[PDB]
Amino acid sequence: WEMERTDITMKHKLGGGQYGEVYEGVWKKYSLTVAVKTLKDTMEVEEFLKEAAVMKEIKHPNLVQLLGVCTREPPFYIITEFMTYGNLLDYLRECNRQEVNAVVLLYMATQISSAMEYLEKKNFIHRDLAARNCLVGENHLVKVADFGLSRLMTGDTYTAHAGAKFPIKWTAPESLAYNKFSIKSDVWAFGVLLWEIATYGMSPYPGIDLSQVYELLEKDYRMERPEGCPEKVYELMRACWQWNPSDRPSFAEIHQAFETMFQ
Ligand SMILES: Cc1ccc(NC(=O)c2ccc(CN3CCN(C)CC3)cc2)cc1Nc1nccc(-c2cccnc2)n1
Repeated sequence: WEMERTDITMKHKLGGGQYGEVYEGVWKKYSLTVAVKTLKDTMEVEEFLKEAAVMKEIKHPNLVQLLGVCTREPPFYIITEFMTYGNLLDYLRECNRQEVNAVVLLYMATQISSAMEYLEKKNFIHRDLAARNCLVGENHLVKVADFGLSRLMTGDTYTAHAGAKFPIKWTAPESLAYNKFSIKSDVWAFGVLLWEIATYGMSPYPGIDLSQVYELLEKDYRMERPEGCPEKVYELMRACWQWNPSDRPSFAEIHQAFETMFQ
C-alpha cells in the first residue's frame, strides 16, 4: 500500500474544507484524481494509523476504495478513489428528482446495505452511518465511507457526550444510554439513513430538540413514513428502529429484502 509522495500532487482541499485535512490530488502515475487525507502536528497519529490498517482489510464495490498510504515519513497520507458527485446528503438535496426517482432511491439503499452486509460478515462496526458519510459516482453508484466528521462538522449534527461527539439523531438508544456500539446500532443508523434517502436529504426528527430524542424513542416515537416512500421500505426502517438491538434485522437480511425489491 506504500507509495511515493513524488507520485502525488497536493491540490485544493475537497468540499471547501468540510472534510478537514483532505485534499484533491492527482496520482501522477495514472493521471488520476484522488483524495488524500493528511495529518497536521497533532497527537492524532495513533488513530490515523489504525485507520489505514483497517482500510487495508476491507474491499467491496460499495466501500470507498483505498489506493495507497504514505506512512513511513510525515506528512502521513491516506489515499482513496475520488467520487465525482461528492457526498450523498448534498447529492440528494441538489439532484434532479426526475433522474433520481423512486428506483434510484432504492438502488442507493441497496448498495449501502450491500456495503454494510460486508462489514457485518467481516465483523466490523461502522459507527457513524449517515448520508453525509456516503459518496456518489457516475450512474448513481454509491459508496459508504467514514470521514471522521465528529470534530470537523459545523452545527448541532454532532453533540457532546463526555469529550466524544455523537450524532444523537442517528444513534441507537443502547448507544445513547450505555455507550454500546455494535453492528446492530449500525442497523439503527441505517434506518435513519433510509429516511434521509426518502426525504431527499431532509434532517431527521425535524425541529425536535436533542435532549428529548431518547425519551421519545423510549415512549415509542418513531419518525413518520415520508411522502412517497414504499410501505415495505418503511416497514424495513421500522425494523432497523426496534428498541432491542437483537430484534433488529441483519444487513444480510436487509440487503436481501432490498435486492428482491429492486425490480
Ligand atoms: C481520503 C480518504 C481517507 C480515508 C477514508 N476513510 C474511510 O472512508 C473509511 C471507511 C471505512 C472505515 C471502516 N471503519 C471500521 C471501524 N469503524 C469504527 C469506523 C469505520 C474506515 C475509514 C476515506 C477517504 N476518502 C475521502 N475522504 C473525504 C472526502 C472524500 C471525497 C469527497 C468528494 C469526492 N471524492 C472524495 N473522500
